Amino acid sequence: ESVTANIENVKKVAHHIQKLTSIVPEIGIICGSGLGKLADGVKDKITIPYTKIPNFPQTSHSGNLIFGTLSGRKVVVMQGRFHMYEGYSNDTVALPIRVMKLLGVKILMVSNAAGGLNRSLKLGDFVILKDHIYLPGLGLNNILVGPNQEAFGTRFPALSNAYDRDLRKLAVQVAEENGFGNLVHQGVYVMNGGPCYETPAECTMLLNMGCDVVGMSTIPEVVIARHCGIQVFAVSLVTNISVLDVESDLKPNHEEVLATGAQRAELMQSWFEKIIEKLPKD
Amino acid sequence: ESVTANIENVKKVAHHIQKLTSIVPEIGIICGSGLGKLADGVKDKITIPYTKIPNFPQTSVVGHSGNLIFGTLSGRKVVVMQGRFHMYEGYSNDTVALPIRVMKLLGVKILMVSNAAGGLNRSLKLGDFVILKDHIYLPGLGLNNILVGPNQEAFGTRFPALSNAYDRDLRKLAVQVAEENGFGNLVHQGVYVMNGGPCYETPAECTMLLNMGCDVVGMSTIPEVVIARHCGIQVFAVSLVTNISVLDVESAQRAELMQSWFEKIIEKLPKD
Amino acid sequence: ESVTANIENVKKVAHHIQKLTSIVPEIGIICGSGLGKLADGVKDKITIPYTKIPNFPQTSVVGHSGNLIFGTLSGRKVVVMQGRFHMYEGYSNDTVALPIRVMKLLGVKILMVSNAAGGLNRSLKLGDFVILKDHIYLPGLGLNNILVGPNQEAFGTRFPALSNAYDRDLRKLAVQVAEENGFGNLVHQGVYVMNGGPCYETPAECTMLLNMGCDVVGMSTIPEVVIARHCGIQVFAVSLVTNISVLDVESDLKPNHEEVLATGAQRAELMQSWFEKIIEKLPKD
Repeated sequence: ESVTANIENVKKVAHHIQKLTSIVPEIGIICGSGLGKLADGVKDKITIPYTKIPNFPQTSHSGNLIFGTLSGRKVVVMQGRFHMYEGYSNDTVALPIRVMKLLGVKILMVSNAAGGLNRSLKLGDFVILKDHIYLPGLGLNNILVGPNQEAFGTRFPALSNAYDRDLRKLAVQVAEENGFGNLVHQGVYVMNGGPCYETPAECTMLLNMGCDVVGMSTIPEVVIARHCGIQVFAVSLVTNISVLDVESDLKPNHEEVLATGAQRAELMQSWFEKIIEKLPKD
Repeated sequence: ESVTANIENVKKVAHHIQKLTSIVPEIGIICGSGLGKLADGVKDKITIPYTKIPNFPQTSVVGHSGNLIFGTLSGRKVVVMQGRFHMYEGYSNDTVALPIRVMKLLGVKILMVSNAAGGLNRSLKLGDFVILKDHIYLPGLGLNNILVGPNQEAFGTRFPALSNAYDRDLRKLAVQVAEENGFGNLVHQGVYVMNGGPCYETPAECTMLLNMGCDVVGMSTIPEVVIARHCGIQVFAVSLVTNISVLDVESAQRAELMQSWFEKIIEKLPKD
Repeated sequence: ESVTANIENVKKVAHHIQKLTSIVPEIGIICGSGLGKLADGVKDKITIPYTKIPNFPQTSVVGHSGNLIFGTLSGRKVVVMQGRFHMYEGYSNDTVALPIRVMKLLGVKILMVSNAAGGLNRSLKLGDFVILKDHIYLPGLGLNNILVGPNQEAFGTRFPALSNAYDRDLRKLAVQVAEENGFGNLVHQGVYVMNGGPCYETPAECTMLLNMGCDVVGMSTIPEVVIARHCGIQVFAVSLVTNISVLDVESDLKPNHEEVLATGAQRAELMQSWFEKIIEKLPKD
């Protein structure tokens, strides 16, 4: 039912947005866990409901595309994201990222909620993604399956420096200088399609594969971003500590997941704002 | 593919079955290996073909139609699925989920499932019973989880935990019954990994799966278990080792016993 | 999903091909990486564009349709697929399966396949030939096995075993031919793992796959092999190591498809020679 994320359709969506706003964003932000309040901090802003943009995908009140300034820099913010466990298509998830590219986005910043596999992690820690394992992608559910859209990128994109090392370095430096570097780690994120939380046996396997955190999002958007030459910064908020033991009473509870996210939200938002402030300006 | 497994479609299918039978089942049973057994011993049985229920999914020909048998086993009301829906056959998520959600509406509190599996754990022999204490849902991790799509909130939550998925008290009781009846030497516990199939696993795949922490591998069960736990049905599951896996490229009978095991477990189950 | 690879449709395609050629192929060959020139050197060749065969699947290289090539190679009757069907392009299971099932009805007894792969095994070098002795079908272990759906009983059984999928006698012959002709040092045997693709593998993914016991990684071949084994065609498959997998993110080395193509172009002469000399010594005839 969704529109193909080709150059024709993506240009149509982008042109419609360009009539509603003159703001040319250079940073795109996808609000996951810990970024529920990010839209508040955006100054001189214009909120465009997804329902008001023809052929743009719809998610829930409607999601919004928010243009404005954050730490003196032009941004576009997705409030409302598209998870594959909801039944959305590859084209649906890809289109907004490709729209970002045509609008002028050079850097994508994204947060998500994740289970902490690594035993040294604490609840509410930040794990900057330095790499990923795209289990769906290895198993023939990669977002790029189908004809390649050459206007955007190449058939066989490499993912060697997917999580830009310079952005990771800066994020770590900002954290350390503002007194919460002890909460910040870097690690490998593995995608579980979802929507089930991971069993103890699954978590144990994933930890032994060299995974630090597990979640149900983000990798698809990262692949599309890298495919079209957008630099990527991504960070997992550890919203549950994974249970590896089948005889343990401990278990992931979604309300506790949301509570951890909201508790850390002011800090995560402050962190993002202070990273954007320090980004090189040309 | 078929009808959506939402609260209205599942309500309609359950309501028709309740006109064809007065038995309110407390235990659901899916026969994977011991099909010819277990469905015989049910006292006062009521064989209800899948074709006699509209919107209930139908097996693909083969000269053997599926049946939903109601009755009593060891002093308890039960409903037995004779004819499963496997993902390798091409059935949709809703098709596999619907029967389990019908069981919930019919009154089922415990689902007992058996299947055929390849042994990965090196201590296993052919004919061994392996009670599942956990699983690895490879298709689920790779974006083919049965719950993908809009959540039916009337059955369960968006993000179900799979803690104590294989109820530890039911496993404890199943072990007690086996050892009390002489065949405790056959019974193991372990992790079941789902291979979507329908190919049997290569030696290299078997080696990888073994090293992932998996004891047995098969092509069914996990999807139903996930739907069962989503809607709050307790699960007991057992694999019969029907093939021992070869690990390197260089290198029926238990139907009556597993039937007896299941009958005697139900005997000792606590009743509300 | 296109036309079903059932007995009726497959027969219709096979009969259309048999009107265009009098060559009854004994050996099928899918030209992957390194086999561009092998197709070129088929003797007395009849070339049939895929466009000219009703209900045969369509694939192009920037507009130019692939070809089915009939002829001989070292005196043995062959059918060569010049142009193949990768699942990352969005082709259905039936589309990938149909050509192989057509080969079965045409008379094919052995399928030979090459491909491009990343070298996970740390002893491998760029340009090495890795004969497949086993595989790990990650899409298959998920719910994307090429045989998912109603089984076409005409071609094979519901649950095919893959125990000797990569025929051990064909592997032994291939090694012997390499040894006797002075390039045995380039020839290895290993486990191939399918990444659905089309993204190259991340460092973390490669590390995981290596620790699973995988020697090379690629985005093709296993679906065809499964269909071949399902209908009883013996299989010989070889990966050309076209990239060395990077296992650490802290490294500027990356997989680029141009150098992958350069490795295939440079080893094509030797791989062609290898396949011709294997075919010369195959059993039955």
